[PDB]
Amino acid sequence: LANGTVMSGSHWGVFTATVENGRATAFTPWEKDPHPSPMLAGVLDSIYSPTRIKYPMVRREFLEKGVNADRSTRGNGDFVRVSWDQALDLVAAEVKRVEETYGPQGVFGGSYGWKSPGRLHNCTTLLRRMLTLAGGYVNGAGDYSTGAAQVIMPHVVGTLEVYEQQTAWPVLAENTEVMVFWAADPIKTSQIGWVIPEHGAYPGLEALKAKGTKVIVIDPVRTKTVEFFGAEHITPKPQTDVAIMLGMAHTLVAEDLYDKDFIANYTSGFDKFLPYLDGETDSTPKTAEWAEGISGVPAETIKELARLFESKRTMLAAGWSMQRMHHGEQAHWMLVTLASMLGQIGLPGGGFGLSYHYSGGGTPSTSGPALAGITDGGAATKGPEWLAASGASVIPVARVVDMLENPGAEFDFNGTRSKFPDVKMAYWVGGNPFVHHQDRNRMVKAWEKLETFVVHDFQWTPTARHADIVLPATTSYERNDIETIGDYSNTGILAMKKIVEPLYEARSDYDIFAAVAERLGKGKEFTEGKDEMGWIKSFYDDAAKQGKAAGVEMPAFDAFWAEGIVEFPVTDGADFVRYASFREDPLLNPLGTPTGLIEIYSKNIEKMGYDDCPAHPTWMEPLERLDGPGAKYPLHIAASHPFNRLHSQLNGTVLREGYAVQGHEPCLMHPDDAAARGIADGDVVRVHNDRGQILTGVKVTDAVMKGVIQIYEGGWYDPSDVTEPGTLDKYGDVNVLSADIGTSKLAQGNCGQTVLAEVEKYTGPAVTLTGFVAPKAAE
Ligand SMILES: NC1=NC(=O)C2=N[C@H]3C(S)=C(S)[C@@H](COP(=O)(O)OP(=O)(O)OC[C@H]4O[C@@H](n5cnc6c(=O)[nH]c(N)nc65)[C@H](O)[C@@H]4O)O[C@H]3NC2=N1
Ligand SMILES: NC1=NC(=O)C2=N[C@H]3C(S)=C(S)[C@@H](COP(=O)(O)OP(=O)(O)OC[C@H]4O[C@@H](n5cnc6c(=O)[nH]c(N)nc65)[C@H](O)[C@@H]4O)O[C@H]3NC2=N1
Repeated sequence: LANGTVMSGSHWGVFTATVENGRATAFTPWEKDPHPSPMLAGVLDSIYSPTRIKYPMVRREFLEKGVNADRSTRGNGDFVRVSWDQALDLVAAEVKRVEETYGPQGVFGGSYGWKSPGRLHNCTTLLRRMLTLAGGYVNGAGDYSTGAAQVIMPHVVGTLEVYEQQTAWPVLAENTEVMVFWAADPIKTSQIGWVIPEHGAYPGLEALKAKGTKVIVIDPVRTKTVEFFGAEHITPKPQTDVAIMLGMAHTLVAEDLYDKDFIANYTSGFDKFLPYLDGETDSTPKTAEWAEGISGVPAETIKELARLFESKRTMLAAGWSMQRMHHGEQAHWMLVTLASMLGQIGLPGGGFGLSYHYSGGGTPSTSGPALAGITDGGAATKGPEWLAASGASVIPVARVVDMLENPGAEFDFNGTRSKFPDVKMAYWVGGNPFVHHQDRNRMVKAWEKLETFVVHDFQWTPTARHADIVLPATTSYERNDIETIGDYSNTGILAMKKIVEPLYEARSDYDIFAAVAERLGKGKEFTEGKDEMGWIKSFYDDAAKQGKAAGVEMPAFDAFWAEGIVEFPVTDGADFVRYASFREDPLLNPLGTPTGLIEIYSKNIEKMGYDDCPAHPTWMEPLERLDGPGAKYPLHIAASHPFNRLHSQLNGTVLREGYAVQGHEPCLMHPDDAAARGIADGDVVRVHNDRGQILTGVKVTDAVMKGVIQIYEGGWYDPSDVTEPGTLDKYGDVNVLSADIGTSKLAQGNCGQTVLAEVEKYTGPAVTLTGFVAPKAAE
């Protein structure tokens, strides 16, 4: 049995594993990581925990009755263990049956999810590679993170903006005087990366503090970002940020402070927005006092902030929770409108940035080459012959339950109309929709429309528990791969070396899909005649050739593999100022909008005629909001990202012991809200509204503002009885309480943070948690 050390990486960073007798026993952070995540110990434990999936399983009802199975019992744990050969034969026959019977519109292959990094073992791209060979599939578009912002930005500034490099951290340290974290908690959300993280935000944040820059945080919760800086903390009622921004803009106009020259030369449509702001159009001037009545933030604080931003070099760093809500498109559109009025866009240290809290945005980029990986093949095909009727081949990701309930119905998206396809099977890998999607009770019933549901994962999540066919995948630590370090920085390239042998009967997603492609008669087309190391070497060799051209020297493949990593040099990346060339000469360097300027009023959006997405930033009432007129429930739930998980990942590990309260997901509650209900620290409470009910464990703190409770997304849904409609969730999946609606007709984004509920001390019968041990038949 092996003894020794091996270096690899993950969504949480680079590390060295210690192996003793063939088992990994410690993960130690990379010596060059400036700020390792405390979640690394849970990553190691996820390889071996009680919920690791050991064998291929088929739901007993599905095995016995196929398409005639009773579909309401999915999730009760009644599984049968089968051999790999039987399982692969069944999956392959079901994929082919559905493709022949219903066409490519019958298979949903969107499979949204965070999976693991790795250019070769990219389970979702491998899924689409196989489905392409099978005849086609319906895909998803956009994502759950910036579903609204990524669609409105191209109409305002011309590009996506949210996933683009920010003005560099060192430029901010030398030039910014006031830094604003608006609906952003960079300390919390910078621990992970899509590719391997370099944790570049931490040194950037430390340099701002050492310089004594004034930091302001606008967030209903007193986060570690607030605590690290001793920041001035503004706490708006959730979903009222647009009203605050309008009251700031109104103040800048009334006191005649705003930058008229910036507005005149770099923007379009401000004259059509002004009348709205002043109340000429609706008899309601959007003053600081009007904003105070909606948001609860004192009118004079709103005014002082507006003056301060106008007089100092200010960076408006905004996060994404405020656009993960009804009418989310207005939040960042109004933010950019406010930034335009301040006139600092394109100056070193000023303007705005939408990715300082995500994957190291602002960390200086190197001059290295880009690494490429396996593809789904669609780019070199001639896929399905598609046409309306059968419906759209792509849907906005968060409309997956609407699609299932309304096959053939039309939906709007960014100015076009499309039809939902009639899906009969879904194949999910690397994602956990029975945790990540909204309105769980609705989704549970809608899922009965699917004949067949196949899932691959290495943990028994609620999604795998609901499958008809469950196949055990390996982790990244049981295979070899290659990946970039740094989504924006491109710090280097890492060899993700195998640490231990595959556990139990687990197989990589690549091997499972290759075996399904082989039964479809298309094995060589899937594999390309290459094995694991052959694929990895060809990605490396391609990057090395690109590197050569550009003057970046890289070692041959085997020398790179022996070292385990290659790092690239930073040339001018540390001086990058976003929008500087636009500011310097807007005629030579225009934005990619219809006018070539920042569009405060959009004629294009005006033509779409959407009632829920007007042609300029607008305050509109959401479905439900804290203290809204006629609101039924009293507390807003901040259903934000978990500090000690990556969404649902790591919930079934030893780290859960450090935050669970009586075994359940924690609920943070203000002392006065607790006292009014007779709730004490540590009590189990029932959190409920008209869509669902869950149990959580309370931690009483004044870190959350009064009227707000914090229950993070990601908890593993553990239903008392899958056949009972609206059954109680014993663990605390906050998406049992959210509503499943689009942000607007423009983007159709999810509204996972538009949530109100009531809380009461739980006094019902004691409950047994069953989500963190495998189903009995899977032991
Ligand atoms: N540790 C960690 N775990 C993760 O699961 C994780 N997920 C990653 C992903 S996939 C993404 S897309 C990014 C998401 O990054 P994003 O900015 O969406 O993160 P959230 O945790 O949803 O919200 C950030 C802050 O917004 C505050 N907030 C909520 N509602 C409001 C509001 O109405 N107004 C204001 N002003 N603030 C509000 C919350 O209290 C929270 O502190 O995080 C990434 N980083 C992650 N880190
Ligand atoms: N209410 C609410 N508020 C929110 O703020 C919120 N955030 C949204 C956001 S921004 C996103 S990005 C989504 C995230 O939702 P997402 O489904 O991406 O969440 P994860 O828990 O990372 O699911 C990843 C799954 O892939 C598995 N996996 C990892 N590697 C592999 C592999 O190699 N092979 C296979 N077969 N499986 C693998 C993991 O074990 C895990 O179960 O949540 C969204 N949901 C949200 N809801």
